[PDB]
Amino acid sequence: EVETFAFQAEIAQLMSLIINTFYSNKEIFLRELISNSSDALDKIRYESLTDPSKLDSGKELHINLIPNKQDRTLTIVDTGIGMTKADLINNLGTIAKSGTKAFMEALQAGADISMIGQFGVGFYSAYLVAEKVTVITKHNDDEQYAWESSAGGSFTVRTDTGEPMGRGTKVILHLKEDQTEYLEERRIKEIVKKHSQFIGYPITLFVEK
Ligand SMILES: CCN1C(=O)CSC1=S
Repeated sequence: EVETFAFQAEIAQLMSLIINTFYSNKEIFLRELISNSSDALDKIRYESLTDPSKLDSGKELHINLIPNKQDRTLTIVDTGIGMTKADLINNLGTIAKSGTKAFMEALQAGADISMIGQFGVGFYSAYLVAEKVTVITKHNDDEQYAWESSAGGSFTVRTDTGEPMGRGTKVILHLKEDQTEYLEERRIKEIVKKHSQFIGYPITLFVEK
């Protein structure tokens, strides 16, 4: 059972802008996703202070970066609070609507794409480098879901039958054919050092075989 949904018009417009605009400083996508993971980690950590049983699905709070040249994917894994089915279909898009409006206004007034995270919609910068994004997520209060979109106005959600994650989010970037530099260890190290050096959680960059 795979459900297909339309993005709101404003969100679709934003992802077309990201895909079609000429903008060479694509590497900021990593900083935005790592920032999202850190936010999700902060949330489950704060919740656990008043309800320790929220860490029963995994006490480790961390971020893993996993390149795979064979599949041509870069995966950003966190053990943060995760997302419910309602988040995937409703809540994230509701919030993103006003952040997109503000970002798009700032752009025509002289801002640039690197400022996207100041507007709360840094996730869609993934389409600077990815032709398709698959998101696996598990929240304590819901089932494990796979979200997916190749842009083009629509996204899918299904119950995920793969390996159980426990709790957290896995963002799988299926990289565009000319963006495989973001599979290289030295390139990923450089970007993390430059843009994410003070994240308050361990970032482990896996190496490939
Ligand atoms: C975690 C992945 N993601 C967002 O951050 C906004 S929509 C979506 S799926």
